[PDB]
Amino acid sequence: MHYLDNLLLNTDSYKASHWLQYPPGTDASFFYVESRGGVYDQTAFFGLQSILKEAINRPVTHADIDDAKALLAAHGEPFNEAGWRDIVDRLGGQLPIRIRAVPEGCVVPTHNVLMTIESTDAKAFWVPSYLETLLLRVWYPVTVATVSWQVKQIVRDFLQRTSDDPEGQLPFKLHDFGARGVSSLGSAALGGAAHLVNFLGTDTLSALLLARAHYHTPVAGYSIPAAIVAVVSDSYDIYRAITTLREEIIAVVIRPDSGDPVDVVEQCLLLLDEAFGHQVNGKGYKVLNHVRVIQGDGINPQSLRAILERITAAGYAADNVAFGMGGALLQKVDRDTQKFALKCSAVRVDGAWIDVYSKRGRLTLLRDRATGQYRSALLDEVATHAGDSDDALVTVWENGQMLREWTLEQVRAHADAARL
Amino acid sequence: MHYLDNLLLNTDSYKASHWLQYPPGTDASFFYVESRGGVYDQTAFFGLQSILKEAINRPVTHADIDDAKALLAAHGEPFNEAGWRDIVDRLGGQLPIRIRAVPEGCVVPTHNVLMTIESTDAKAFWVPSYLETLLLRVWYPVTVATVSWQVKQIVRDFLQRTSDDPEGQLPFKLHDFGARGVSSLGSAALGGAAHLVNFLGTDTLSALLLARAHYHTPVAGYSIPAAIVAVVSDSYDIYRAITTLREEIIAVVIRPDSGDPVDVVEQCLLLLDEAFGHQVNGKGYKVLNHVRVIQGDGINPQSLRAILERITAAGYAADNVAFGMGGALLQKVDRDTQKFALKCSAVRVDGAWIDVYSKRGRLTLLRDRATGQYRSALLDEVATHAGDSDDALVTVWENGQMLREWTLEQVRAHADAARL
Repeated sequence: MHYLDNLLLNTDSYKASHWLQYPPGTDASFFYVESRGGVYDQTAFFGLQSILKEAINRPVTHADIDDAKALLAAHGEPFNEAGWRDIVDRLGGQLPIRIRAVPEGCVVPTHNVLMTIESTDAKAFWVPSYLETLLLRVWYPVTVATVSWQVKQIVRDFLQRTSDDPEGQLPFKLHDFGARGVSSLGSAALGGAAHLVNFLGTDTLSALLLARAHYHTPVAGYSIPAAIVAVVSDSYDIYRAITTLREEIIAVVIRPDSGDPVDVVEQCLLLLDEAFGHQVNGKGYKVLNHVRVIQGDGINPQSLRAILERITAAGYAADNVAFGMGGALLQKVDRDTQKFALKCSAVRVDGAWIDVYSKRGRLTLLRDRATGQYRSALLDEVATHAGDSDDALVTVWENGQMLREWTLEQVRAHADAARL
Repeated sequence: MHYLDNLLLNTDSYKASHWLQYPPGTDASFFYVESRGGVYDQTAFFGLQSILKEAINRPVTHADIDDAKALLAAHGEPFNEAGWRDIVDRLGGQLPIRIRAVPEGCVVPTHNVLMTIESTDAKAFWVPSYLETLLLRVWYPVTVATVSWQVKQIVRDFLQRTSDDPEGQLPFKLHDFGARGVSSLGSAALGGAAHLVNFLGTDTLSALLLARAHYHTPVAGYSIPAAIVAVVSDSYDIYRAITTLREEIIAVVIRPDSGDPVDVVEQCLLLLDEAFGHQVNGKGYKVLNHVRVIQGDGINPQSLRAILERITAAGYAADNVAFGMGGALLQKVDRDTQKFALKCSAVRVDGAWIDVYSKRGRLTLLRDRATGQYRSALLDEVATHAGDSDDALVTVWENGQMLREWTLEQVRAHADAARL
């Protein structure tokens, strides 16, 4: 809300005091963002566009400066009042930085440069450091998009072995139920949007608002009432049909919440097969008539795979089941899941660039044209050093103006094209 | 930001369709919030006041209804347009609900009623259900406040065995460095504020903005530049002093980030003792002269206790060291950490209350006057059933108006008074 609308106070307390730590006569500073490893060996990049639009949505003002100066003095931190007033009076309150990033949705192996931030004004060289806190939080939409993208690759494998329509079934196979279990409305919106990079099903209305506000997508995702109707049940209740109506369900998705996630799915399949029959698809796997099952409980990339391995062995196609994740998708991730870091790699002393500290200097990302494989390099080795690759970063933000910017449908295109 | 400013879309998709699921002729609905167990056996209650102020900050409008009606139809969910227009035209857009809660900061054992939500209009009985999603997220400030409060009890034990000034040293012994590692600015503000329920040190400027906006506290917490100055070092660097300046540090906190959290603290203590001496306090423990140590790395209630057990055995007072937590405090928690639930326990059929489903009916919380112990009971058994206890809940919100409401200094009073 409005009470957070001051970019000068959207940072760590010690970062306000940080401009005094630079050596004398420094003209510039260079930073980069990377994942230093963790659970997965690649990450789908997403979220930066939303973070820039929301966190940097207006010029800094003298009011912002008055408020920050006052709060931080009583808080115990020095504040560069004169440096910030210079930015407002001389630069119209526009942050003198350049941000380059891999196009959102692209899946990049770990230990690679994903974004770079460089200063564009000699006197306000310290501004990138000031923004470390709000930029580093990009770890969250990247990690959520990565978790979601890794689920997609698992489902896709099994929909490729079974199923006559793998890519037509895949977009509806992981549903977001995370709005209850996420830490804030803003995290529900951003993290839910990161899931929509990979799938179409979501119960996080907050994700539709962010995608339509930041990624130019009026309605990014769909759901059904709980025409396709989901009824919440329990494999014992379905077994008690031994009686009841059936046929008016022939003239349905079942969401269970009772039992081991792997088991109750297998039982629902065997019960609903007895109680609906099946067709045998072109790959030789059974597709239930009329009914499908969504396991929205205890779902994580491990139990996810266990369910699919188990129902595939039993002769049932992966078409029959879809999955739901809540807190395990939007909340049970952290900055160390993908070991995310924002590092300074270069400063300009004297008017001469020097490295900092194995990744040093002014850096970018290269994409090999033949193979599509990513590697990080120094900007001095892009052109006239590589007619075999192109610079993979694009300048998305500079000096207050957002340049390159994506629809959610472009983000999904990059992510859908990447495989493991 | 403004793009989230529609309470009708701050919910789960299926909850919009939820009013059709109630049996015919229902006049009311009763809900309650509790922790069903988890890591700890008690929880410090906090955050509801901020959630109400920010999520329910204005009357619902016909514009909200037009927007929700449109988005949800294209999304795939039914929407009670006529029910919401009734709320705006007949009730001024004020939510017909009553919310009662234990005063914030109070520490309540698990499996106890922490809040209740009851409808106050017969025709709009379904409104509490609509708000389940945004209310249940109270798990996050409660869990963060609980984690922080549990750290406090550990530090307090050791400051009671060592240290001549336990309660004067305790407020500065856990510092929040979580702004980098939390999932959103809003989570940084709310979760950081939950830490300030217990301590005064924070680097999360976002927490000061929320506390001054929602808990009437102009500056809730303090920090130091990194007069008390923190220098970031490394036990090997301190050992290389074997030379250098020392004395102008007599005319300092050391923040290390290299090595096992338990070890490097013990070494820094032994090195700085060699390199500064100590005084022996009234309890017989050594207090270093001039220098202190803050371990802001690898800190969790387990390694926290290990450090204190180790330095206490070595004869050093707990005054000598302070601690820092980042993602382990603000992000590495989830809804299952304290098994948080929002359950419906009573509906009104016919004009007659019936239970739902072991906790059923219209419920409240009692506090025994003699012992201060909490238990949950039915509202029908408060007065003329217990001259030995008082109803422990207070009505904080009703029909659009916030009633009882706290300063952060009142919240801290309740939490500081509770012990394990």
